[PDB]
Amino acid sequence: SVIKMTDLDLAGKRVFIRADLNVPVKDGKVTSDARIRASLPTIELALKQGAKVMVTSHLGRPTEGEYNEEFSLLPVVNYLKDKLSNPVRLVKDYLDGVDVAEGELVVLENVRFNKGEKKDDETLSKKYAALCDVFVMDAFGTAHRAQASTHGIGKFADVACAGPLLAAELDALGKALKEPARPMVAIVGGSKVSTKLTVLDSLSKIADQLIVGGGIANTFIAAQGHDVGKSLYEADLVDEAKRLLTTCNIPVPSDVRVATEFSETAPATLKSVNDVKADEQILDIGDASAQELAEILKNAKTILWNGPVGVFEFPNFRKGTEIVANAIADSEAFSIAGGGDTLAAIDLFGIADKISYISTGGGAFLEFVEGKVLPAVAMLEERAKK
Ligand SMILES: [Ca+2]
Ligand SMILES: [Ca+2]
Ligand SMILES: [Ca+2]
Repeated sequence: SVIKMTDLDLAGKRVFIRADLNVPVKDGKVTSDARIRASLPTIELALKQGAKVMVTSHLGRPTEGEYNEEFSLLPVVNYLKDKLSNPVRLVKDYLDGVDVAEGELVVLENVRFNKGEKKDDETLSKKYAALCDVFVMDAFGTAHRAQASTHGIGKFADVACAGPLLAAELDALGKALKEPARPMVAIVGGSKVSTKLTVLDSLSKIADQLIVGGGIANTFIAAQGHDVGKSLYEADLVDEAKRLLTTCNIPVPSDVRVATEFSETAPATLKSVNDVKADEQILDIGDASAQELAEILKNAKTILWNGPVGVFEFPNFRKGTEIVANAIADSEAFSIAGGGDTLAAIDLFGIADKISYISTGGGAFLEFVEGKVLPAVAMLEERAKK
C-alpha cells in the first residue's frame, strides 16, 4: 500500500515529480513524445490545483558532474511549452533552492548530471527533499533502481507518494499477479532462459499455464528429448527446463519453423519438433502450436505477456507471434503486457488498444514479476505504513 498523489490537496504546495521523460532527442527536438504524453496528466493535475510544480527526469547517458547540452532536458521543456498554457522554464542550479510560483512549471535539469545520483547519496537526497512539500514518484521504469531522485528523496520528503502512472502500474500488476481471475495464463518469450529463469519460476507459482517462446522454448524442446540442431538454446539450463516441465503445465511447441541461416532473406520450413536437422535453427513455432496457444489464450481470464514466440523481426518467422498477439487481443481476458520486445510486437500488429494494460517498465516490469523488491516502491510502502 502506497500514498496516492490523487488523494492529496496540493494547493500552494511545492511538488517534486520524478517522471520518466527520457525521450529520443534529435537536433534539440523530441522525436518520440509517448513518455511526455503519459506524464502530462500528472503534471497538469498538480498545476490545476495551484501547486508549485517541479518536474525532473533522467535523460540519455551523462556523466555525473559533467554537464552536456546533448543530455539537457531543454528539448522536453520546449515540448511542454507548446503543450501547456502554464509558464514553463528550465532550471540548472536548484540543489540549494528553487524559485517556484503557483501554477508555473519548473523543469529541474537532468538529475543524472548530479554527483551522488546513481549511488543514492544521502546529502543529495536531502537537498532534493528540502525543495518540496510533496514528493511524487511517477516513473515505474526507474523504480527498480535505488537512486537519489527515485528512492533517497522519499526518505526525507515531508510526504512521499505515487503519481497516477506508478499507481496504475501497481494496480495492473496486482490484478494479474495477486489472486488472478483464474485461467491465468503467462507467456515468457526470450532468447535465453538463463536471463529469465527467475521470471519463469515466479510465474510458474501463479499461472494455471505457463507458455514458453523463442530461444526459451528451444531449451524446453531440447529438455523434452528433441534434437534442436543449430537452434539457439542453453544446454546448461535443460535441467531447469526439465524441472519446470515435469512440475508445471507448460505448453511446448509440437511443430516448428526452421531456417538455414539467420537472415531476413532466409526461407521458412514447417516441420515437427521430431525432425529438426543438425544444420537447422528454430526461429518460430509452427501452425499447429500457434493454434493451440490461441485456444488457451482465448479461454484465459487473465493474461500476462512478456516476449515473442519467434523472430517476428523477419516476416518469414512472424506468423507465430501474429497469431499469439491477436489471440491475446481478441481474448476477453484482462491482458497485461511488458518488455521492449513485447511492445514492439504490439506496435507491429497494431493491437495497443486491445491490451488491457501496457507496461513501459522494461527491466522494472520484469523485476516486479520476479517477486523482487523494487526500492522506490518499498520506500513508498514504508512511508505509507504508519
Ligand atoms: Ca506555452
Ligand atoms: Ca494543453
Ligand atoms: Ca544447470
